[PDB]
Amino acid sequence: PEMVRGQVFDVGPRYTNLSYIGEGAYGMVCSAYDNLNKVRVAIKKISPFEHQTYCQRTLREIKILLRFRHENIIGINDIIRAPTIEQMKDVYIVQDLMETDLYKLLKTQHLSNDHICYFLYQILRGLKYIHSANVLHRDLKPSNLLLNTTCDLKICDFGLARVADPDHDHTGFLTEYVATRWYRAPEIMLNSKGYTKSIDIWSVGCILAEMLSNRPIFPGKHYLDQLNHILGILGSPSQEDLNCIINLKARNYLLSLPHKNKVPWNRLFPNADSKALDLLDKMLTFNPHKRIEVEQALAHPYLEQYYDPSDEPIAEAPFKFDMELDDLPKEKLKELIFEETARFQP
Ligand SMILES: *[C@H]1CC(=O)[C@@H](O)[C@@H](O)CC/C=C/c2cc(O)cc(O)c2C(=O)O[C@@H](C)C1
Repeated sequence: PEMVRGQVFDVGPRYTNLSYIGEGAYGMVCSAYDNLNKVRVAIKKISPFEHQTYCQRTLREIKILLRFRHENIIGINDIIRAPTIEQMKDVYIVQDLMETDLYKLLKTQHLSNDHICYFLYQILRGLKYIHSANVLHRDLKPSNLLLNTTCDLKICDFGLARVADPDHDHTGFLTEYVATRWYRAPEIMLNSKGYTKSIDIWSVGCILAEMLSNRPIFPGKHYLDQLNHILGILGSPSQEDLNCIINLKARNYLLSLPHKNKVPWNRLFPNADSKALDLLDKMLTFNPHKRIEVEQALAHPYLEQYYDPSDEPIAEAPFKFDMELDDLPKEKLKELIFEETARFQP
């Protein structure tokens, strides 16, 4: 097999002329020339089979992406693996080759208001499709937002996704860990398992803020610090919002804090479009029941140049319940991954 950085990257002969482009969660990512479609592609190598949790994440993404088809979600073009379960050690997922991602872009590039609006529209258009399938992405962040050379935007990585379950979302204080710290909604730390759609809207609000200033708006230094940054900008929650938190440990923690004033968005972002800040405020609302939903966000005046509900499609076949992947040993999950990837074999 061809080798990259001393590691097996066994994708031939269809995919040739390999170049290393970064790291995925269970392996490296390369670009490669697709000799059938005569275009270069991205290929991520996955090596999950020694751990049940890795197999779960891999199966999850494959099942979701083989059902999804949407312009703002990066799909699966091909899956490469050995012809037998016995020989299958790695799995390679082939996807469109993009130019960059929003994390890399925001390191050095200031966005015009027109770019911010177009990027946000595309994020919400893809998220509408995701949520219409009864799915939660649960790890939206700049490095999961890919851009091509004409600034078409696509959402990456469904390995952390879940089927929505709002009736079983309540839990205890300081126990849950959903999403990446800076993009994690306050209720994750207070009383939520991250099983409702409002978890994703919070992450999009964080991304919008970062597009406006090229800095993360809530840069917690560790898990427990994140709520400090959120409350330092939103200020103390209202009585009504606290009454919506029945869990005593969570509510009493908030009640034990000194009063904090809200910091006005236009003081944090004095050059921002005021319509953008109105939408930002609605996405970064403390109470998840009052937080704007994806279809409302698409209809907000900030996005009026793009909004077109008849061109904002929804999923044909929503996921009705979660895949019940837990308690499945890694051997059964390897079998399921093998079966789900069979459609790509010659
Ligand atoms: C999507 C997630 C990411 O893009 C991010 O996690 C990144 O750090 C992972 C490594 C690089 C991905 C990448 C890089 C370039 O230059 C072009 C691409 O198309 C991709 C890509 O498609 O990444 C997918 C596989 C993961």
